[PDB]
Amino acid sequence: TNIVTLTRFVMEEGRKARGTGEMTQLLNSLCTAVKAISTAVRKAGIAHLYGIAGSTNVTGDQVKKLDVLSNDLVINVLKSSFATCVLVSEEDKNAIIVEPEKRGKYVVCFDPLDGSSNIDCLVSIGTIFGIYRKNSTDEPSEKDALQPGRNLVAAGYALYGSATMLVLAMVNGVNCFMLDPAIGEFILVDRDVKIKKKGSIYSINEGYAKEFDPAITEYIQRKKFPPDNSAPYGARYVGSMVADVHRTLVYGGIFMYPANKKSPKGKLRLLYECNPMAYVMEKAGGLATTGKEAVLDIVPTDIHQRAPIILGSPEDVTELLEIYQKHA
Ligand SMILES: O=P(O)(O)OC[C@H]1O[C@](O)(CO)[C@@H](O)[C@@H]1O
Ligand SMILES: O=[P-]([O-])[O-]
Ligand SMILES: [Mg+2]
Ligand SMILES: [Mg+2]
Ligand SMILES: [Mg+2]
Ligand SMILES: [Mg+2]
Repeated sequence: TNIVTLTRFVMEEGRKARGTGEMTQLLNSLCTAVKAISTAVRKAGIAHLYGIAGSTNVTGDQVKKLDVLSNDLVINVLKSSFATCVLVSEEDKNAIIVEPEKRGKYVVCFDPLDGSSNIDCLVSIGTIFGIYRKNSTDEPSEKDALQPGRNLVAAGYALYGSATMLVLAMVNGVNCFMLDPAIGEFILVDRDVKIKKKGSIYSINEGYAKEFDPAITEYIQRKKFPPDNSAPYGARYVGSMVADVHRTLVYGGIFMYPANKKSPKGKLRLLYECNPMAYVMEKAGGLATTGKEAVLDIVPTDIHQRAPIILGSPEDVTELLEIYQKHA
């Protein structure tokens, strides 16, 4: 009878500081969309929600019916929250400017449904978000979303996995909240989560072996054939960034989506895929790099910009950074 809900938690975060409850309104609103997406996902084949919508998005994806439903849910709850002024979605070419009467201080970048290739085979999928404070007096505009991820004030993801989890990172740390399906509340289950300094799993799509740079190639060989006779790492690659990153957080190790000979900036999208996960990782004591610079320090010039990303346990990410340095 005294459960610790995400709302209560975020409210106390506010109690620790002072002023505005807009962040609590924002996150409460996003939680409502996450529950609606979870319920849809959990019955998607009955509801005939698998399959394509009818267009191609901004960064070349085939749009799925759950992309459209989840995007509409997230956009509508954030508008109604009175906490936001500019929205960037994977699914929309341009930033969305919130109408004057509903604007609040925050800028939200999100991927309303991530892990598209895994929808139809019932593998874990998720929602990713990052939240900035508007940094100016001028009329809110797309340029307000063009901040480096170091300026995030909150970020995280919803994982629609064997259970539904909301992982929320803010200035003082990372906390995990599980959706209780019976009462429709996210309940704190893991407090001040920290990643292991070194793990034993590496996560990458090795079907790109022919295109990898020499540093990634040498690192994967070292995971399979360690020069000190330690046990090889195990491999995992779910193929949904939210699921592979959440495993990396809770078990340690490393996740990689690097640059390659065909993709100089990788595949994943900086604003709403890479920066949120880099922020969660740094607040959990991990690292997130392109191989040459910190993801959170990149100043974007395009809301749909791509970036290479290597994240996870600090000793694992540092080992790969050393190999990039040695090759450089
Ligand atoms: O099939 P690939 O190229 O390994 O891409 C998988 C990546 O694509 C995404 O679905 C993004 O498009 C991520 O969730 C995942 O990490
Ligand atoms: O969010 P999508 O690129 O799987
Ligand atoms: Mg997509
Ligand atoms: Mg999309
Ligand atoms: Mg998506
Ligand atoms: Mg995506």
